[PDB]
Amino acid sequence: TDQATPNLPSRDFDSTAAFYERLGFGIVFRDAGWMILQRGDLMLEFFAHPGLDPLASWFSCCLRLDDLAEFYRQCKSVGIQETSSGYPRIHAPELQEWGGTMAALVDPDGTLLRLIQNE
Amino acid sequence: TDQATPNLPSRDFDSTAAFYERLGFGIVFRDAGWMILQRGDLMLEFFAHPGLDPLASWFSCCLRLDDLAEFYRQCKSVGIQETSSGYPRIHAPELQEWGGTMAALVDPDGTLLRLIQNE
Repeated sequence: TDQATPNLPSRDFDSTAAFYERLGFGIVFRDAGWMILQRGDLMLEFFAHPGLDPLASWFSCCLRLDDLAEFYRQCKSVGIQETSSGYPRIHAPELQEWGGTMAALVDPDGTLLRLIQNE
Repeated sequence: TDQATPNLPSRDFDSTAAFYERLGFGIVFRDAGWMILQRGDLMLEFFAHPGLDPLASWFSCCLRLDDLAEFYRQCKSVGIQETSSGYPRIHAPELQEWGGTMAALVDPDGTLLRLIQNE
C-alpha cells in the first residue's frame, strides 16, 4: 500500500545499523550511500551525511506506535541513557502540551525521534 | 498500526499547504508550530523553519506508492515544472541504479520527495 517513510542522516552506517538492530530493526537494504532498517511496519531510511554536526542537527521524525510503553521498555533495557544532555538518550513518556503522550529518543546522530502513542 | 512519518520543514505553512492541497493532500491537523497533511495512507508532518536555505537543504523523504504513475499525473496536471533547476519541480520516473522506478518531486522549500513504485 501507499506510504511515506522518512529519510534520516547517518555519519556511519555501521553504528546506525548496530544501534537500531537492538530495538528490533533489521537491514532490508544497504548500499554505500543508502541503508534501510525496519521493525514491523516501522521503516526508516538513511543516507550518508558525513559533514553533519550531531549537535547542530534539526533532523527528526515521528514513530506513532500502538504500544509506546513496551517500545520504551526496550529502549531502557538496551541501555539508552535517560539523561538530558548528549546523545543518544531518551526521555520518559510525558503528557504533551497538545494532549498526547510522547517520549523522546535521540539516535547516535542527534536525530530526534518523537515517540507518540497511537490513538 | 505502528508507522514512521517524515518531519519536513516549512518556511510558510500557508504556501506549503497551498502547494500540497493541489496534490490531493489535505490538512489533518494544524497548530502554530506544527502541521500534518494527509492523502490516503500517506502522511507528512511539518515544522516551522524560517531560517532555512532551500538551496543548502538536505531534507527529503520517500513516497512509495501503489500507482506512482497517477500520482505523477497529478503533479504534472497541477502545473509543476519538469525542469532540473529551481523549485518546486519534478523529474519523470527513471529506472534507478537500484532496480526501482522513481520520479523526483521538490516542493517550495527544496525538500526532495522520492516518488518510488511499490514492489
